[PDB]
Amino acid sequence: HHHHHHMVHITLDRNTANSWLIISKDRRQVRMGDTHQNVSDNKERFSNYPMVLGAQRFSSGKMYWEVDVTQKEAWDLGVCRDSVQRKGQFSLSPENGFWTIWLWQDSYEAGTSPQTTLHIQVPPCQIGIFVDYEAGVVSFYNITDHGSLIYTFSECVFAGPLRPFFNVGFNYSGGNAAPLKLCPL
Ligand SMILES: CC(=O)Nc1cc2c(cc1C)OCO2
Repeated sequence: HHHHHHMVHITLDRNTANSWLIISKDRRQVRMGDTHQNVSDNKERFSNYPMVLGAQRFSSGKMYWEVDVTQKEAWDLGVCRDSVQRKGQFSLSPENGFWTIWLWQDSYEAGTSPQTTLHIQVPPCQIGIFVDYEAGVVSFYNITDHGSLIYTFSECVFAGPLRPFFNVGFNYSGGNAAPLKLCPL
């Protein structure tokens, strides 16, 4: 791919974070804490899952960023509508305003309804995410494997401004403590 030149500097929005997340000073890394992180509740925070949004909102153009997933056992990545549900239980699907992929139990899947099996020969340590707003495209790239395509959502109906979307996952196993990190341009 030749999407690198639409690179955008993403930062995480503390106010949207689940109350157990720890966001670094530079707003470029996030991990699961072992307890509540001593913040007040607000209507933006994801209540049920270890999720956080990027601060940036996109309503036009082409955007590209990269995320480090080294040593994680579980995570979700992609984009979502600014108006997605924050409270209670929900699935990740385009009908609910999400365009995502994930790792779970040693398998990679795209967040379609129902979910789609991904075919990845080289487990990724860094994921590239490309959004073309006007074309209605969200694509995922395996940076560890020379940028190979992972998945393309096409005919997307965004229906609003988009935000970068992250889920660090639970750490029930003791093997999923590692952070998600936004990689340098
Ligand atoms: C209905 C359902 O299983 N939802 C869900 C469960 C999760 C999660 C994210 C989502 C969307 O992060 C870890 O546990």
